[PDB]
Amino acid sequence: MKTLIVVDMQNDFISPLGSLTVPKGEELINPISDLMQDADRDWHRIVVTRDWHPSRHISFAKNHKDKEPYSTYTYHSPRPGDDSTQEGILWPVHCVKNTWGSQLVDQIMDQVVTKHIKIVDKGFLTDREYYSAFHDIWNFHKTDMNKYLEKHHTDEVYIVGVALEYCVKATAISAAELGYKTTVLLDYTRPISDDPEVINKVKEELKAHNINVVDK
Ligand SMILES: [Zn+2]
Repeated sequence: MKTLIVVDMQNDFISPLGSLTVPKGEELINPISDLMQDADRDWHRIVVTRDWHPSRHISFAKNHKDKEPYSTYTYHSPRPGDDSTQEGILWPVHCVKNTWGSQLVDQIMDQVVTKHIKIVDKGFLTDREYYSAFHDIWNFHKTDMNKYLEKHHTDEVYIVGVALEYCVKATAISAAELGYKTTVLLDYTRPISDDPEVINKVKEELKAHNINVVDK
């Protein structure tokens, strides 16, 4: 069956007042809301995701001495005895659990609450970044997503939301890797970077993993 995953439509990413506003982010709210309600699409399930950080999260520059927001940082595997590392970005503080910032934008919060839509929180563990809604950047800790998708007989997955080049792409990749037939409806996403070339880079990576990208 088809499932629709709506990635991080949250205040801190969508509101101008948010701490990590995606450019033209507000343009997504109504179209995504329509998408969520559209009979023709035959969504068997819809899942929405939230970045859900503790305030002391490792991914915020505020939590590293002598490092400012948007700097490059080297994460170290939290697995004891694992010494591999990954390059990261330290961000402004965003999506702290139970703060305006981390709420789904109202138009979507209202849809979730009135239609009882599954929420998946990612980014919860203090000690690691997660871009994908499926699992952390190490693929150590998994979320709920896959078991939920399976319970509801998902064979294909449609992904929308923000940010295109971080959580949208990472979520799409996980899904393809787990064997779902995966789609990104590009018209319903936006990048954090408002460099036009970014949409091509992601577009090409997506296709390399047999994720298929369409506009609408
Ligand atoms: Zn985050």
